[PDB]
Amino acid sequence: HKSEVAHRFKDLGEENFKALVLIAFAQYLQQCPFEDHVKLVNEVTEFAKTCVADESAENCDKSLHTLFGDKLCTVATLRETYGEMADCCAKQEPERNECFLQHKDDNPNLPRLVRPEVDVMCTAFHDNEETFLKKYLYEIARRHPYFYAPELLFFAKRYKAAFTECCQAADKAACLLPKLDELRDEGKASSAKQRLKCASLQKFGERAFKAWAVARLSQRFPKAEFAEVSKLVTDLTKVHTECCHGDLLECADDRADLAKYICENQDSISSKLKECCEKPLLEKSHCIAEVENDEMPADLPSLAADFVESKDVCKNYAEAKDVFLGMFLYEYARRHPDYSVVLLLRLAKTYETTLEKCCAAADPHECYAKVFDEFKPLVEEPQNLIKQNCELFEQLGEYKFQNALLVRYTKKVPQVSTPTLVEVSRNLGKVGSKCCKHPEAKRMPCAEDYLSVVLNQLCVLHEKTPVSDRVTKCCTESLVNRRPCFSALEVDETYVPKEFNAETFTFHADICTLSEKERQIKKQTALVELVKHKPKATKEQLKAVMDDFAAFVEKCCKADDKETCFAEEGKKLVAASQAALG
Ligand SMILES: CCCCc1ccc(S(=O)(=O)Nc2ccc(NC(=O)CCC(=O)Nc3ccc(NS(=O)(=O)c4ccc(CCOC)cc4)c(C(=O)O)c3)cc2C(=O)O)cc1
Ligand SMILES: CCCCCCCCCCCCCC(=O)O
Ligand SMILES: CCCCCCCCCCCCCC(=O)O
Ligand SMILES: CCCCCCCCCCCCCC(=O)O
Repeated sequence: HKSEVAHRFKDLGEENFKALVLIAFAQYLQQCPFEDHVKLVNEVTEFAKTCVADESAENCDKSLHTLFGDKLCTVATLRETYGEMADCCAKQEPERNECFLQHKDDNPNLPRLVRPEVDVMCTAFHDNEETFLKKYLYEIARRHPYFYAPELLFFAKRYKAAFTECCQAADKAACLLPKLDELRDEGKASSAKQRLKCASLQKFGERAFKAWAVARLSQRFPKAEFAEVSKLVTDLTKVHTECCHGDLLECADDRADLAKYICENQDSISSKLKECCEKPLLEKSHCIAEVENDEMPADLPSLAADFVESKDVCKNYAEAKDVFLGMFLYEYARRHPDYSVVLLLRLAKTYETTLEKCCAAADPHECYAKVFDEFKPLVEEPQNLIKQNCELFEQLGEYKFQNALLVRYTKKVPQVSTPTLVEVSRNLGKVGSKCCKHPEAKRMPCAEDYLSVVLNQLCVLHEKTPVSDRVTKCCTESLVNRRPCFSALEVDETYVPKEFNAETFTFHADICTLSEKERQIKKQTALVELVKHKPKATKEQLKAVMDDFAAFVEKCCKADDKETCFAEEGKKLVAASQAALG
């Protein structure tokens, strides 16, 4: 194509082109104000329009990396604000773009993004919708410089749909706020998952990444042959490697090529890709990534014929260990879409460890004939935990389920700071909301997906404030041992009770006014502090203090003199609670 900027403008359309140009510049120039970014986007959009009219016009034959880099180097505040980043401008392409990628800031130290009042947001959305939605993209993109720009554009369209529906409703806050909370959580999980996949690829290598992708793709495309799944794994691994390097254009072209290959070979891959493959270039790969699991070939043989009974089990294994183990993963995964990827990797690691020992023996068959008996306890351990926790979640609800988790894990790791225990237990309860709603066959893959971000948040929050050797041990374990290590945590019986502080257990009239989330956090902070002060208190002793606390809040938020009630009845509650647990 003669003018790459014109080709992108025509394939994306004016609306998507402007949104992606704003995201790209916001991610590199994180300190510049919104209005300066609007000026850069208008100048780039107009230049792209002169190139769609006449592809031979001045600068239209330049690469998009050259045009983008040229515009970054016209920024007045470049050396003053970004320092070393202005030195990238003295270099030629491709070294200039490589230099700019290295100087992106993962923590730009910007103020917390404050959600305004609902009436204020709806009035701004009505008066200048165009600016309101571009300010969303600007504020999110500048805070997440490595979030894949077209993925951030999908979240932006869901953000618009929440205001379009809820600002016309009778109760605007009751409609909009649960939608903005769900979107905030899903956006943060998406940002964490994108970073996690790159960190795993770098810290554990290409071999481990490929085994995960074989298991995940075999569950999604069970009718595809092993050779087809293996090729898609190699292509997907290359796409992730170049996407993790950080260049938006190399990443986007890589994803489009893979989506085009999948859409040409649909009969060899899946019967669920017809609608995805008709969608435009921007949506196509995103649609394929979230495609429904295709039905597995009806009438499949037992895994014993190829992996236990056959005479060539150890001959096939020695010939190419990774290929044979990948075939076991493919065969096991396509039959079990209900399993987590890590459970499938544990079964393949168990099967690998077995063949390493048994293939050296004189009669290998006699040594590994009972290998499938070892898989039963590994499969049932996460299945029973999900059933037990989902039946507890159904009985208590998200908030009371979060409270049961707070008491349990404060007793296990009481050295972890109260904000980290509150934050992680609240998110663990949110895992129960998003995954216990799905049926049995969809719960373990969902739980694995959200626990991977929740447990990584716990590990990142813990290493900056390291307090528990056991949390450090579970965080530095292999990926298949992380969750089982945390499940193995014992109650810290040698913890010395924290000294009592009256200010901690003092409540005020503001708890009556606070939002549901801010009110819950206050009570959950006090609950963790109560458990740290009295770690040996039983569930019946803590339940009495929690019921007495609830009745106290019930009474003082109805009283005429609320400030006097919270002060007088609160002194009695704290003293009676200390005596009950003394
Ligand atoms: C089950 C667990 C799900 C939630 C979760 C997921 C992931 C984690 S984590 O692993 O600790 N990681 C993160 C933990 C925190 C963050 N947060 C940030 O970087 C702060 C910036 C940020 O994302 N802000 C944000 C982003 C989106 C939001 N939701 S929103 O509805 O889109 C929104 C955006 C903007 C406004 C208007 C502002 O007007 C001035 C109103 C609503 C909101 C919000 O509603 O307040 C806020 C990012 C990550 C990350 O993924 O890098 C923690 C919790
Ligand atoms: C989300 C941003 C990072 C992108 C990493 C590349 C992912 C490409 C997925 C293409 C779809 C293949 C099928 C599938 O993932 O199930
Ligand atoms: C394209 C196919 C290559 C990948 C095949 C997977 C082979 C290795 C599986 C070993 C068992 C899981 C443990 C691990 O390696 O992390
Ligand atoms: C030293 C003990 C002082 C008394 C502690 C009172 C605070 C307990 C808070 C418990 C909150 C449980 C949740 C709820 O009631 O909704």
